[PDB]
Amino acid sequence: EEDAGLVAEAEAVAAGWMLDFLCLSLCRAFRDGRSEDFRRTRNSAEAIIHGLSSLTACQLRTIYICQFLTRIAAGKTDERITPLESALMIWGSIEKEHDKLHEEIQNLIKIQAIAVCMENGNFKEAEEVFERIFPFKSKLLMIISQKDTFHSFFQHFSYNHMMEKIKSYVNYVLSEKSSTFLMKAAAKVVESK
Amino acid sequence: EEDAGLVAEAEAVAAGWMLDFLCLSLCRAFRDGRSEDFRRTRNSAEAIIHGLSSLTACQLRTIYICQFLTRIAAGKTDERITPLESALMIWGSIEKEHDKLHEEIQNLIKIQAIAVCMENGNFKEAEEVFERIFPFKSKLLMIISQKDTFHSFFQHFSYNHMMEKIKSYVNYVLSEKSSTFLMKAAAKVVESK
Ligand SMILES: c1ccc(-c2noc(C3CCC3)n2)nc1
Ligand SMILES: c1ccc(-c2noc(C3CCC3)n2)nc1
Ligand SMILES: c1ccc(-c2noc(C3CCC3)n2)nc1
Ligand SMILES: c1ccc(-c2noc(C3CCC3)n2)nc1
Repeated sequence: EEDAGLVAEAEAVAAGWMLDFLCLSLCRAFRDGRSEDFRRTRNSAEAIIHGLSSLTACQLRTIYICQFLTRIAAGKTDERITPLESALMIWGSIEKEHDKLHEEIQNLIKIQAIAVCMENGNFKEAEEVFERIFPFKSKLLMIISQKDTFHSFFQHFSYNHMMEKIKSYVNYVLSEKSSTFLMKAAAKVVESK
Repeated sequence: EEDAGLVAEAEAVAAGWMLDFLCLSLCRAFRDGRSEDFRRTRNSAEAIIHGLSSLTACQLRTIYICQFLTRIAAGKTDERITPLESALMIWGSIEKEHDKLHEEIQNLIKIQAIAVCMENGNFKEAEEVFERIFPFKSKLLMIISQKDTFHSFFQHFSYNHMMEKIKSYVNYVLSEKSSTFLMKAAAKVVESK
């Protein structure tokens, strides 16, 4: 007396709910700097996403936000590019508006993809990252070439500035999803206690 | 204006809900013989379980049922024993009644832990499994020693019989959990469509 098709549909609705919940949790962990909680939530979101074979436009945006935050968190930490270069590719392909905040995050990631290699002492890789991404170019390459890690350009387009701008974007995702089914029902149980 | 403690509590309530949902899904996948769906649900349950640091008596039983089904599914197919020997250790330690069905499943696993090695042509391992687990003993060892894989003893304590008895136990878990929060709410959304 069990309809396998309706059971599979109920599991797909639940996977959709779990996906929103885990995106919300990943967003808060990234915002709060809770690295281990972020790693755990990311592993759970990655597994839950395998239970989905067809995704709506909203669900695709959700998984790409998750993948983007994952590469940003791996920034310092089957692809022959660095995590920040992979975050840059996701960022430019997400179905989202290219507003002032989008360009700021984009430019901050482009410079930090070079600066994190210099911070780690791998200047040959910083030049390779620069070549994959890029008069301004000749000056930026001269700065990398001279190992001028703390140049005022790198102090303006800093890692802290990249993280703050990404965190302000995360706040918009967090507010948009804070009302999703699973977190909303969980908060009511906690508030009733 | 956000209370981090109440957010962590809401995430713990949701992890508890996801755990029951994934146990239900793992049970149905095992029952239906949907190997790939089982592997996917197991990976999701394993990740979700990391989001829990304190478990109730009910939650511990749930994760041990999941671990038990996982070893049974890996039966053919950091521990120096076979998957069926690991299932046998979980089975004898779960907080559950040792009724007639429990002994039947236990004895079927003990013989199948030997017979799956013989089926795979590894008779030295079948003897090693036998030594770790065990006049009856001398006769069972003579059967392994003579590579008598299809002896009537092994035909009575068969793999199909072990799977059928485990599946009848899974039906009791499935009925006990079929009413849990997440699957119940998901079925209502599917029924309203
Ligand atoms: C300066 C400012 C913020 C941060 C930061 N925020 O989140 C994270 C990790 C993502 C997993 C935690 N780091 N790091 C440096
Ligand atoms: C190990 C390594 C990488 C990953 C990963 N990559 O992207 C994502 C997103 C969060 C869910 C989609 N996770 N997960 C586990
Ligand atoms: C005889 C009878 C039943 C079965 C069987 N049931 O479930 C499974 C796998 C657990 C993941 C699917 N196999 N195999 C042989
Ligand atoms: C890879 C290998 C093994 C496992 C695993 N072992 O036990 C379990 C149970 C289901 C959730 C608890 N999963 N998961 C993924």
